[PDB]
Amino acid sequence: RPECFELLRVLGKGGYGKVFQVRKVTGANTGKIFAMKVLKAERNILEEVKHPFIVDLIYAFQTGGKLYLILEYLSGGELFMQLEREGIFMEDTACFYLAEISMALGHLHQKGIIYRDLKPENIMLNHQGHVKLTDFGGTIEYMAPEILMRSGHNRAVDWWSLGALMYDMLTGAPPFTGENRKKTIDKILKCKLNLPPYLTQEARDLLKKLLKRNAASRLGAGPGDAGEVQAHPFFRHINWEELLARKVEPPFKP
Repeated sequence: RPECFELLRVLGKGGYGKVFQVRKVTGANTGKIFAMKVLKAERNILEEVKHPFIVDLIYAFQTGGKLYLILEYLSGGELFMQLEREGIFMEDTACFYLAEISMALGHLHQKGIIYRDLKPENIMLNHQGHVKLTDFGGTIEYMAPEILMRSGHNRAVDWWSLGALMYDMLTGAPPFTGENRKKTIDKILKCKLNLPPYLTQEARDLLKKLLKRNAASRLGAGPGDAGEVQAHPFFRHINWEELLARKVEPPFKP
């Protein structure tokens, strides 16, 4: 119960409730560090998923209206401070972090869980420097059209979002924006895909195939899901067995 854990620091008033980084005192593991989400289902989901790129659930419970989740603490911080730091990622640097995520969305989906968001914010790194999907249910420049004007929904969305990430990985910012919640929205729904020149063919090919306005023909929408995507030759240097075994070295070690 909540009092087993001293509170070390607040992590985010983010979302419904709050999230504390905490340390444990009683019981088995003692003084290990943790993250404790406190909610006055996000749970349901974290409970089944057991996947090396999806944040682990350790304990759950409730009290006086308060439900407490206790997840592994993620020392890597947000992927997209690293972005903040190195401006834009090299095509490889990005193709790494992208594949991982990809096998994560892949799982999620066969378990009928679609992520909707996949901002560059709610993508956490761990001690090792790998990728861990985190916040389930803000900032729209990363979600599909077919949502913004409620349509809509299905695996598609997720993959659109995936472009935005990558695009925003290899280019300092998302594919659509501009100084306005309005015009930004508008600009998405009129999705005139402006590509850089300096992207290799493949990178561009993927994007044009991820960011397609019609979901149905968005690469990855097929019944083959993360199969199609992972298949595309942008990830041709990727050893998918090696990767899901965290035996591949991440280009940044926090």
